[PDB]
Amino acid sequence: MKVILLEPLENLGDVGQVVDVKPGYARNYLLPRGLAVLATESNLKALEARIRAQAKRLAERKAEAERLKEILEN
RNA sequence: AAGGGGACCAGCCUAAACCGUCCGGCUUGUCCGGGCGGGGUCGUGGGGCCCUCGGACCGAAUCCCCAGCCUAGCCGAAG
Ligand SMILES: [Mg+2]
Ligand SMILES: [Mg+2]
Ligand SMILES: [Mg+2]
Ligand SMILES: [Mg+2]
Ligand SMILES: [Mg+2]
Ligand SMILES: [Mg+2]
Ligand SMILES: [Mg+2]
Ligand SMILES: [Mg+2]
Ligand SMILES: [Mg+2]
Ligand SMILES: [Mg+2]
Ligand SMILES: [Mg+2]
Repeated sequence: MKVILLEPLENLGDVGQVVDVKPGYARNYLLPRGLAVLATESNLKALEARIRAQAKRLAERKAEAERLKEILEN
């Protein structure tokens, strides 16, 4: 069963990552303890949009600076 | 059971894509979800979206009126 981790988890996987666990594990431990969520299409979308939105504001800072290399350094 | 002969005869509405709107969530949006509206409905496959061209008739199973019908009656020949 595919779930998306909400946290780093000892020898399972890393936050945001999509892993495969026994339905029991997911339903009766992972999900109830907030540690993960079903890899539904609908919240697979969302994880993708977060990966997307983080990657925007990061490469957008690696540009706000690189541009400030141009004001100084000259 | 098909098929043949008959009775009757009638076909429609959606879900999804996509577009819009309100509402809610927290893991802030190019987000996810729920309501509503638009769109769409099919087997020669149909639809959506994007180009090109083209730009009145049909019509209810709903509603309204009416004929007709029912719920009392009445006239009715000649010892
Ligand atoms: Mg048979
Ligand atoms: Mg027959
Ligand atoms: Mg027949
Ligand atoms: Mg008959
Ligand atoms: Mg939705
Ligand atoms: Mg929406
Ligand atoms: Mg909606
Ligand atoms: Mg087609
Ligand atoms: Mg109808
Ligand atoms: Mg009499
Ligand atoms: Mg008499």
